[PDB]
Amino acid sequence: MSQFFIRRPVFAWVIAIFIIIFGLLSIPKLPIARFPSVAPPQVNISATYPGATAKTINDSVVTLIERELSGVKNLLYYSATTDTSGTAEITATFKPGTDVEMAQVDVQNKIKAVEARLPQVVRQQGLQVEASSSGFLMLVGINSPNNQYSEVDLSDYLVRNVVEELKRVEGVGKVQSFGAEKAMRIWVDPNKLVSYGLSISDVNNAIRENNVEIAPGRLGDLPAEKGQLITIPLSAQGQLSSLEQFKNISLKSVIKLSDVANVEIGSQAYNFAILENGKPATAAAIQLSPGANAVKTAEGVRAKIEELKLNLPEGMEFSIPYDTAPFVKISIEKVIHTLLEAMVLVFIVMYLFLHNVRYTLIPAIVAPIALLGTFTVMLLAGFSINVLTMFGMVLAIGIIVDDAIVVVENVERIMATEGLSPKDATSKAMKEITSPIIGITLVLAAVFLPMAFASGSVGVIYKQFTLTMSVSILFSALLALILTPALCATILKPIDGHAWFDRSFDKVTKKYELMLLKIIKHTVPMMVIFLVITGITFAGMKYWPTAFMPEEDQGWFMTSFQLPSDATAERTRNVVNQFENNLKDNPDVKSNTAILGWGFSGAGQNVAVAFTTLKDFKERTSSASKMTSDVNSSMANSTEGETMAVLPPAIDELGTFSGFSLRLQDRANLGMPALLAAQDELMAMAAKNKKFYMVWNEGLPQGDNISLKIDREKLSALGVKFSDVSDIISTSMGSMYINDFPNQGRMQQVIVQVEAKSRMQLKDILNLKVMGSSGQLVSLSEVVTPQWNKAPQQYNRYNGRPSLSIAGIPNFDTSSGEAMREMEQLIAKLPKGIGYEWTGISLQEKQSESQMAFLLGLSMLVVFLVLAALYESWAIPLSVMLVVPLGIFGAIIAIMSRGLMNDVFFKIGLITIIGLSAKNAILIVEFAKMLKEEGMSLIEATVAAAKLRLRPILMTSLAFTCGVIPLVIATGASSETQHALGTGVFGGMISATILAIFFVPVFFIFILGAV
Amino acid sequence: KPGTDVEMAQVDVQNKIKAVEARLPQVVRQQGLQVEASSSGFLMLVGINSPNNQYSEVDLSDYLVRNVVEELKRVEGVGKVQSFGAEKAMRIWVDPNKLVSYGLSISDVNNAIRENNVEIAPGRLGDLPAEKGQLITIPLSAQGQLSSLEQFKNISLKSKTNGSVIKLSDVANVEIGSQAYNFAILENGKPA
Amino acid sequence: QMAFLLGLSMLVVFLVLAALYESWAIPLSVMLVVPLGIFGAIIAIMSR
Repeated sequence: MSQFFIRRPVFAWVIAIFIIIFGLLSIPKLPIARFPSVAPPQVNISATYPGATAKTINDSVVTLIERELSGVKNLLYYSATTDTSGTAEITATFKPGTDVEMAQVDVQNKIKAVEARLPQVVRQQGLQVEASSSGFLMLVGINSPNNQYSEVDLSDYLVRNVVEELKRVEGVGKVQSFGAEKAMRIWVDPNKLVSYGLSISDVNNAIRENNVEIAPGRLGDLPAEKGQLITIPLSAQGQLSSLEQFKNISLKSVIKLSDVANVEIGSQAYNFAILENGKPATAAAIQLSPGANAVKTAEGVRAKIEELKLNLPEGMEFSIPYDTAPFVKISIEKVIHTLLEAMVLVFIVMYLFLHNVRYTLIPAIVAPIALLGTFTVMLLAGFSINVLTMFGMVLAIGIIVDDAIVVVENVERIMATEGLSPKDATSKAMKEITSPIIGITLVLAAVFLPMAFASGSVGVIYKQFTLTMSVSILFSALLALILTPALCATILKPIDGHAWFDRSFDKVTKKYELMLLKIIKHTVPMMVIFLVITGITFAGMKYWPTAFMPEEDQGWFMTSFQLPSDATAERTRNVVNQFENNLKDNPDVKSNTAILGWGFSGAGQNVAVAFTTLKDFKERTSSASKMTSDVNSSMANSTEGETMAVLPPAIDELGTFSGFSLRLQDRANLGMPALLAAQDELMAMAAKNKKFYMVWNEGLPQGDNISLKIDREKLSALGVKFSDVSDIISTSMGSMYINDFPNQGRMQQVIVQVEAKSRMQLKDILNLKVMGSSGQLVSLSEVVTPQWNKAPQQYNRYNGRPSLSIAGIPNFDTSSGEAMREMEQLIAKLPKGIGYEWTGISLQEKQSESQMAFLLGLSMLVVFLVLAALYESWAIPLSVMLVVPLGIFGAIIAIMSRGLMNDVFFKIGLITIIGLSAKNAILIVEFAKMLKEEGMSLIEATVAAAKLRLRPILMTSLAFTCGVIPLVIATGASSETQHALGTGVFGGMISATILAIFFVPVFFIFILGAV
Repeated sequence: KPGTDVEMAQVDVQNKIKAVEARLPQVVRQQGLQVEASSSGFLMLVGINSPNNQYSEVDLSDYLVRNVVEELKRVEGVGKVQSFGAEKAMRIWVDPNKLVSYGLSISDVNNAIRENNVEIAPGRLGDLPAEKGQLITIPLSAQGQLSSLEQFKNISLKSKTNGSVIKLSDVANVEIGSQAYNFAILENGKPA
Repeated sequence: QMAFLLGLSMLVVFLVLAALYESWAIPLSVMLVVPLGIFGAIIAIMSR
């Protein structure tokens, strides 16, 4: 009971101070991210076959792992993709909830098992098994305006002095060096080689022999002759270092390497380059750690940057062309200011409505307590301060201050119209509202929790909001039972000080009472208009575009350039430079970087990414959406290749609204051409159908490949061994490695490779003569036939079946399940041996996303049971439960007046307003029943209860509305989400208060007259 | 112990064997140590038979290990699928009498197959570092693997003492059998 | 962290005391005895 606490107020004070101490001790120890982990744990295997047709890599380095990687702990689905450049990556997504680490080790064990069947090169290159964080933490770039250091010098200095040093930093996961350390590049020349009668094996063995480390040996190594005293670790030195040293190796009369091969200090590989403001420079792509925060780690990396900025040589300069931490910090700090403004607005309206500060120090002293508690529980449950949880708190503040308001207001009303002492008045008020508050706690839980069990990323999104607000309202009501009684018993002083607002209030209350009477004279037309509102609510709810986490202006945007399938880097460089020159004329573009040769859809020589960032919102003259549209339009012309700019994704796997991702896979070994033709047929049959919106593929189009048929007959005739021809080809253009060599105190590499000027055209392959057995040497042309063909370069596997990705989003008037079954029906027409399988979000929306109706049913049942137990009557609960359409009415009317979508934020605000409306209705009908139990006529008992409940309802309503109004008028960074949550909650509040105040007593009269 | 977390215990075993994975013979290491939370009895025993005898047991064998096992392991619930039948494989039944008759050793046949069936990879002509003026880059390729009995039987083989260049079909019956003939299956007396 | 363990422990005892005897003076009188115990403790340690 609350009476006890009242008599022992210092007890409650302590119950509060303990919560306070725990919260102030718990806040600084909480991970501070923007959005929590939503994607399932994707263990990403990576393998590289340096220089092989994608079709060979798939059939040789992916089929094995495919046949073996399976049955591991809770593996949900595993996909694989082999690109042009010879890289095959396999994303295995496990069952939700599982741990990435243990399962990753499992995958490691499985991979270790198939290490033999793997070709030699793959084995020597290793099979990476990362944890797959798809978010680049930050780009640390290094440019030099003075041009004293070129692109290669810059990359060397980065990979030497900085990369290994950035990794020695708390929170860094992976540091992609988009460069390479200087390496002893040896460009051989096949013409002079053949002329000398040599071969690439000759030069390789010459290096590996004339350059080799030697095991040291320790003079006196035990056992030693009895007597020996002084030992010494005799070293040995056997790898050439200087350019000249390498340029003087006699192969087979004596012939120096400089005679047959040029030698220079190039790089390990020229895969990636980096343009920045036009200036060629280098960069390093930081990759957050799988399980760390974001803002703290990135700020620590910036500190590490400011530390390394001192020893930076002359000419160089550091830069951060992409940084996500400041936006995260601004968002969180923005939400926190919203909490503070909401609390101060509650304080203000409380002073306005209760006439003195003695009453305002009640919800201002209790609300923080509750919030503090929530923080503690968030720690003890593994949560993390983020926009989700913080929006939950700011959405819960209304309910919290509502309970506080109810208590204090009732204590005041009693203290004014009874002439009681604050202690006795509070005692009486708690006697009358001790139980309804418990019913409130139960119904709140029954509308919050049973909506926290849906599966999927969206399920986790919900879980955050739900668990945070539920723990907050539980603490709020527990406080309302423990502390507030003590507050209203001790802190409150007898009301004596009289402010011309009293007249206005009494006057409008009497007007409402008369109006109410006039309304309950027409219960049946009231019911009519109520069903009209319910229908209008259902209409807006079923005929509105549903979305997920709408877009925003994060300050930057990613422009991906995808050239044809046979283009060269230079082409890509031309496109990126044209894009850069197009963006030069804007004032909003602050920094513009471009990774020439990398791509989130796989690496290559025809793919580029440009992370263009804009200035802060303070000094902008356009929005990121307008800028991206301008970029797209300006790109669609004047250049070539699909170069499109795209806004950052709100959350992982949450960019396109309901863009179901399907995989058309084979099941009868139909072969790639048949599968491709069937997919084109399905794409046609889908473009021809309604209820769709731009069905499109995801794999690159076909590619021009070159198949070199080797005439064995001619080989055995002329006598050359097949091995010789094979080796000549594989060593004609393959970036072969040999061993290490010391230079500048580092162990750099020495790579042998045919000089680029002699391995570009196809005709050059013909100059690759080979010594024949008949005393002559034959050109490779007379034995190989180059046959062109068009084969798919992008190879894809899904659940061990050759598959093709197909993504699409449904139009208006179409739900998600309708589009799913529409696609199902469309694929069931395809020829035999062609199955389908959804994936990721699309998949979740089929397996366990028909639970929303089930969950809502569970919630409604529990709400009915709780109310029924609260009133011991099977008729009253329906009165309160009928308050849903009002709250929704407000939400929809608001969502329409601004044009937002039915996004998850709108739904959680809907839950918050539904809860508050149920609260209002509960208290109204409870006081009505109480007055009805004392012989007072229901016709006037209900009216009197409403007349009494008017002040707290308007009080709490105005408080919450004014407190969330910033979320509605917010401007600046991250204001989008603020809007998507404030418009809904604001309209909901408006309709809830203005409609419930009238309908809830009308509902009570209707129900109690119905029996 | 009964009721112990099988996952963490499997992890413990993985850790303990890690400390012993560097001492095992090289073959053992490069053959893998498959550590799995196991079971004793088969849940069920899926099989494929051929009542019309249109397919020999070897043909039925490959089908299950090339279009079933991989697709049956994904079923929620399938922990392991042990295939009592081996995938098809090009078998070279050499004849040591003829091997000696020409002067060769099985090591030689092994080298001839490894060389006339070599795997090549040219990469992609026009790869970085590109030359001033490169706007095309077709990913060329080389094919050096045999796919049919005809190509395997005609594999050259230098004759050690005499000089005659013989084919593989001279010293070895080349045919397609199963990888390993370890297990067989009798379903109701019929081979399957 | 020897200061926070004595700062937090002392505060916990004070809070519990105030809850138990519904006053702010009684827990002060109870807390005022801690330095005497620490006094002897320090005396014993220095002497030994």
